[PDB]
Amino acid sequence: VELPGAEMGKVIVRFPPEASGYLHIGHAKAALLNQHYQVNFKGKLIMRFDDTNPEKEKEDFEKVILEDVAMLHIKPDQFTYTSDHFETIMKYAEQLIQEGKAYVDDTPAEQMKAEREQRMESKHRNNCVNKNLQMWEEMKKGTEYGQTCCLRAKIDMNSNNGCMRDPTLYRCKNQPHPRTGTTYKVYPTYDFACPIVDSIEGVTHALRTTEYHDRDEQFYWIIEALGIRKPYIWEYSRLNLNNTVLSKRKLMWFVNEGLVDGWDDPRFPTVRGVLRRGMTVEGLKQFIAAQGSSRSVVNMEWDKIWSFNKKVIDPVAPRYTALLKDAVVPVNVPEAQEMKEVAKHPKNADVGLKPVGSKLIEGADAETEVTFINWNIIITKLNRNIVSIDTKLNLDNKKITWLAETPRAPLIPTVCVNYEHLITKPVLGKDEDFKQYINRNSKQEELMLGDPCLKDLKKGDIIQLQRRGFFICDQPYEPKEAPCILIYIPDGH
Ligand SMILES: [Hg+2]
Ligand SMILES: [Hg+2]
Repeated sequence: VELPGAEMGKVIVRFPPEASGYLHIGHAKAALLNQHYQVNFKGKLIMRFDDTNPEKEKEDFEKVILEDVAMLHIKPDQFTYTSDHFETIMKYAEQLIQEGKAYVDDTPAEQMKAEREQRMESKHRNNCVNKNLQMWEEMKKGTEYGQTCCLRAKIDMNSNNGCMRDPTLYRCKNQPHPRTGTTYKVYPTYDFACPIVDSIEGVTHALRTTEYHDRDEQFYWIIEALGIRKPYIWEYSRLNLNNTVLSKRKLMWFVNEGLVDGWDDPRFPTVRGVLRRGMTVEGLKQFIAAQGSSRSVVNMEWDKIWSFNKKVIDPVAPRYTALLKDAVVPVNVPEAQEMKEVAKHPKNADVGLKPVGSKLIEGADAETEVTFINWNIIITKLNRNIVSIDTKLNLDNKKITWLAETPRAPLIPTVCVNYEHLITKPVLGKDEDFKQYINRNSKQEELMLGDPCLKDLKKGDIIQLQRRGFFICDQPYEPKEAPCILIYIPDGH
C-alpha cells in the first residue's frame, strides 16, 4: 500500500459515484480504499455526485447512496456535485475553442465512429475559431441543429490510444437539470469532467480501476492544455467475484422476474444485500485491506471474503440454541425442578451470560446410552411409532443441545434461512449469459424453536446457533405472531 507523494494532512481523495442505483460490492471497495488513505494520512475525503448528465441521475438514489456510504461507516469531510462547477467547466471549454484546441462537429455518430477506428480526421477538425464559436452558441442556445453537434478536443487522431482521438467534451441535452435547471443546454462529458473537477477540488490522488488506464493520457492532456494543477492517478484492481453479476440491467432482470424480493435481497451483491446477509463492515474492510492496491485481474471466490468475516464474528458472537419443530420429540427427565445463568461465549467472558427442568430434543438427535452442554443423562426406554423418550439422571461422569419446555421461559418462534448463488456457474462469460444458469430455487426456510434469550434479538445482531453455525437476525420477534428470522452466514471454504 505505497502511495507516492503522500504527506500527513495533505492527501485529498474522493469517491465519485453517480446517483443512478444502489451501491454494490465493487463500489464498496473503491470507497473503502479511499477511506483507507483519508484515515492513514489524516487527509480529506470528498464525496462527489457525478451529476453531469441531467437524465439518468435522480435525487432519490442520492438518498440511497448516502445511506449506503453511512452503513459502510465512511464519514466524508465534504460533499459536492460536479454541477457545482458547470460555469467553470464551460469557461475552460470556451478557452480551448479560443486557442483552437477544440472544434464543434455535427458528423453523424456511425460515421464519427468509423473515422475514429481508421484514424481519420473529421470534416470539421480544421474549422477556423469563429466558425467553431458560431456552432458553439448554437449548442448553447439548445437549437435543433445544435442538438446534432458535439464539442471535441483537438488531440491526435493518429494515436495508439483511442482515448486521444479527439474525444467529445460537451453534448447537447434539452432536459432541465435537477440543480441548475434550464440555465444550461449543454453538459460536459465525464472525460472532460474528472480532470477539471478533481483539480478545482484539490484532489491529490485520484483512484481508478485498471480498466481505465487509457483515460490518463487524455486527462493529463486536458490538464496541461488548461494549465491547472495535476493530481496523481492511482490504480487498483476491480472486483471479479464468482457467481456474481454487477450490471444494473442484469440485476433488475432478477428483480422483475420475481426471483429476488428487492434490491437488498441477501443474494444480491449490493452493499445492502451483503450486509443483510451477514457481512460485517470490519470483515469487509479487512479483506479490502489485505488487497491494498494489488493490481491483478483475478477471479474471486466469495468464500475468501466470508473467511475474513468468520474471524471477525467468531470471537464475540453469543451462542444461543435452536431446534426444529416438526422433527422434535418430547423428553421426560424427572430429577430437575427449576435456572442456571451460564455464559454466552465459552471463551470470552465479556460477551455476557444467559439464563437457562423436566421436558425437548429433535428427530436427528433421537438416535445419536450414557454428556450435556452447560451441564450426563441415561435414558430409560423409547416408546415407539419415536414420539417419546424418558430417562433418569446423574451429573457424575464423562455434545447435545436441548430446550427445556419450562413454563417460566417459553421458547421463541424461529426461522432458519439459507441462500445460495442465483448464478450457478462461477466464472461465466465467453459470450455466454447468466439468464440460463439460474439457481431457480435459491432459498429455503426451515421452521424452528429457539432459546428464550432470543426474545431480545435486534435486527442486525449476530449470534451463533449451536451445532449449526453463525446467524444474523433478519427481523426480531414481536407478540397472529411474527417469528425471529435468522439468516445463515457463510463461513467460507
Ligand atoms: Hg459527437
Ligand atoms: Hg477512451
